[PDB]
Amino acid sequence: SNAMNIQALLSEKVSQALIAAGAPADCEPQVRQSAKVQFGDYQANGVMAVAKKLGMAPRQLAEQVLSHLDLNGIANKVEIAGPGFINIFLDPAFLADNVNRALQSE
Repeated sequence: SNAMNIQALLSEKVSQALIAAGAPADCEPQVRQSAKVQFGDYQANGVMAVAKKLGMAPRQLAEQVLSHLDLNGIANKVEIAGPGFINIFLDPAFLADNVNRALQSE
């Protein structure tokens, strides 16, 4: 009944989906708090570097990562923007629960 670190969780999961799509095991998803509210809560910005190393189009890779990424229960919406940014909008019930877990015992 212990809370997660959301950014670290998203990083782990984007990292795995990148690896399933062909990324090196030590690839960096570059998950950061979204730059603007219209880009969700977090963005994964590391697809373009991976795509280049792998010699492929970054939007093509991004779509591949999404086919491996399962954020049901966690994100209400996962969108691809520009040259393969991944924009993640959290489930409000997930956030509220995670925060209730963190403060449980308060």
